[PDB]
Amino acid sequence: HWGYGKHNGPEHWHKDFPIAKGERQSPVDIDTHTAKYDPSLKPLSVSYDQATSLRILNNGHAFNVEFDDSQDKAVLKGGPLDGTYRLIQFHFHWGSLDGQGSEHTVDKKKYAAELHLVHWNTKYGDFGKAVQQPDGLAVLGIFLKVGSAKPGLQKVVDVLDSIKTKGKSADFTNFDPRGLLPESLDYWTYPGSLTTPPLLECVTWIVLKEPISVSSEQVLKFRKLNFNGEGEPEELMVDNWRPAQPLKNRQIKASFK
Ligand SMILES: NS(=O)(=O)c1ccc(-c2ccccc2)cc1
Ligand SMILES: [Zn+2]
Repeated sequence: HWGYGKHNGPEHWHKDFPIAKGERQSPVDIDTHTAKYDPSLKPLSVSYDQATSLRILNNGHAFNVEFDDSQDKAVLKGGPLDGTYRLIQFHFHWGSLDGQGSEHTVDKKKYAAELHLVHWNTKYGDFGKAVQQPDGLAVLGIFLKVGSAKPGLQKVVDVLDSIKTKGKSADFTNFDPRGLLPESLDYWTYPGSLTTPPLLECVTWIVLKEPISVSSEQVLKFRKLNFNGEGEPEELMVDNWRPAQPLKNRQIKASFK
């Protein structure tokens, strides 16, 4: 089964998932001098005031904070998007060292981690149908650098002890994802894919220019998670990121000068 190790990592995924070598794979390097300002791009609309978090799950490749997406409660709209996308979950990718961990890079710079807020297009009815569509998902990507602590992240950090191993979950209600956003919503956008198998080419990527800061202690606690299940040999959940993929016939657009 796929993973991030030497024998099952990103370089192997194409054997089970041939779309890994496709025409709109993610992540990519964001070349800031080649991205073009697009004045027709609208401001992002992040409406999270009514978000309803439910659960946090260690799925063996990251941890997901899951939301109630059975109504329009937490939605992303505007920017490059047509229509309404519902928040279903967020998760992170991170490194074994502060110098790596993000999936997207900015002028080849790697950040310590990257947050993905995953939304699906409500015109397709459910997430499973949405991932089968070229405009099925909108993922909001936010970089993390190590410095000052992010207060709104601490409730996530503090529950990780209870979901140490693959397949463990914990109640996680009343978490407000607005505490994870930077001040500015300036962004780059391009058409891409899920960054884990099945690597479906169904995502409008919206990557914020401004990173959030998290403390060394906060990201340290990410690195105490396990890829393995309970009672299996311990393998730390670190470096669960896919490296940058070829941009091919795509243009990255910027919302800002
Ligand atoms: N890292 S990501 O691009 O935001 C991503 C989100 C959901 C999924 C996923 C996992 C299982 C089934 C369908 C989609 C994969 C990747
Ligand atoms: Zn992700």
